[PDB]
Order: sequence, then C-alpha cells, then structure tokens
Amino acid sequence: FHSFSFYELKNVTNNFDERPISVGGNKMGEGGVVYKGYVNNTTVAVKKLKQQFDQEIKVMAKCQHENLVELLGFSSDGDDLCLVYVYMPNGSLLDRLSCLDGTPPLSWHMRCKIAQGAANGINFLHENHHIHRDIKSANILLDEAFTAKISDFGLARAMTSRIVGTTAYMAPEALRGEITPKSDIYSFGVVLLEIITGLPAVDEHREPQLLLDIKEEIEDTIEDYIDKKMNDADSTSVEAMYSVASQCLHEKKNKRPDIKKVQQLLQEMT
Ligand SMILES: CC(C)Oc1cc2c(O[C@@H]3CCCNC3)ccnc2cc1C(N)=O
Repeated sequence: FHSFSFYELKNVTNNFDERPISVGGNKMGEGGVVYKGYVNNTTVAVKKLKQQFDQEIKVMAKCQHENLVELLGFSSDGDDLCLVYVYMPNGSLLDRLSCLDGTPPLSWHMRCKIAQGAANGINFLHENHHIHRDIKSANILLDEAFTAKISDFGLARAMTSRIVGTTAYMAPEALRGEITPKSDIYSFGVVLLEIITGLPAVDEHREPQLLLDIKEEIEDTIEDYIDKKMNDADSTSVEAMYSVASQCLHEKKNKRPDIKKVQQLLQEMT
C-alpha cells in the first residue's frame, strides 16, 4: 500500500469537488464520500471519511482476491482520512440494476456471472474468517469486464451493543445484535432477489416496500417478478437462482446454506 499525503489526493480530486460527476464534480457516491481521481496515468477511487479506517486497511492487507476491490493506498494526515482503490468503471450493481445515467440493462448471462463472482468474493472472506456485515448491491462493484468486486470492509469482523448494517438487507438476528457469517448469507439472498427482479431492496412508493417480503408473496409466482429488461433469461436458471435466494433467506440462521453450498448451487445453475 502506498502512503499518500493529503495534498496529493486534494489536487487529483479537484480539491475533493463534492458535486456529482454529471454536474462537473468528482463525487461518485456516498456511504464517507467516494471521489474520482487521476494519479499519473491511472484513474482511481478516493474515499474521504478511524477504527473503520484501520479495519479497512487490516482486512485489505490480508484479503486479496479477484472478487474483492483492491486498496492501492491511503492518507492519514491527522484530521482527514482517505482510502485509495482501483477504479471500477461500471460502478455498483445497484446502479446497473436501476440503469442509472442511462447504462444498458444487464443481460441474464451477465447477471449470473456477477452472482457467481460475488459468491466467490464472500467465500474468500468466510474462508479467511471474516464477516462482511454489510452485503448489499451498492457494495458489489463492477470493473471494465463486469467482474463482481466486494467492497466496504470498515464494519467487517474476525453479540454486539452497536447494531450496524443496511436494514432492508439485514437478517433478523443481525437486527438483534448477533455477529455471524450466516447473516451475510441472508443479505446475499436479498442481492439475488435484486438480480432476478431488477427491483431495489427498499422502495417507499412500493407494495411491498421491502423486497424480501416478495418471497412470502410468492409462497402463496417468480415469473411475475422477473426483470422485464432482459431477453436472455430462461425460466430454468431464473427458478434455480430463486431457489438459492429462497434458501439464503431462511429466517432461521442454521437452516441457511453456507457460502460454499451457495457457490456450488450458482455453479450448477449455468
Ligand atoms: C471501494 C469504493 C470506495 O469504491 C467505489 C465506490 C463506488 C460507489 O460507492 C457507494 C458508496 C460506498 C458504498 N458503495 C456505494 C458507488 C459507485 N461506484 C463506486 C466505485 C468505486 C470504485 N472503486 O471505482
């Protein structure tokens, strides 16, 4: 990891121009704020935010995998804390599912590669005894070849008083304070429902507001929910991915499959 001085990161991000890229600024998104930078011949991602910063570096130093984002460097010039990453041209899975900024809809073929890639990333994390604690489509980034790269390891862990994560993706025991890798499985089940439907996990102007509630709705079909912005989706593979998501979303943590089974099932699907 390269140690950058804050001034270097100031200059490459147009003094952290917080305006969105579309408006002429450098902001890519927020969780801290993510800025586009240009360091020499390289386009980079600069996250300007301490325990979460030290944890992000700690996890990245140990975890290097093609389905995890790569940390290039950092900056800790007192007050301001920055994390520098390899640039992901196709942004997040959330934005590609919503076709934000007019990007074309992802094909079913591509969606299957993304789901498999994301499962391989979680498997590496779990094999290396790490619980992500914030698995969501906004944290699944896409490179130039649409290779799934898991991001945001600031809250990662090797019961708690401080409950953290994204409510719409969280398992019941996670909402209660339990720290378990079985909780990441549940959240991935929500991500698989987003991949199938193209619907966000939460929508205030929707019935049901929460995507995970459609599983109970179907248990009373998935064909009605399949993303219509695809022409290469076959019922056999869609139902097979839904079966994986359904198993992931079992409300009883011990009845959910481990990431290795999830990988195996996603492999058997294609
Ligand atoms: C590792 C991380 C800093 O990298 C990125 C984050 C991105 C993003 O972040 C949102 C806020 C943080 C939570 N995720 C959503 C949205 C859209 N595109 C993003 C591209 C990158 C990248 N490295 O090119």
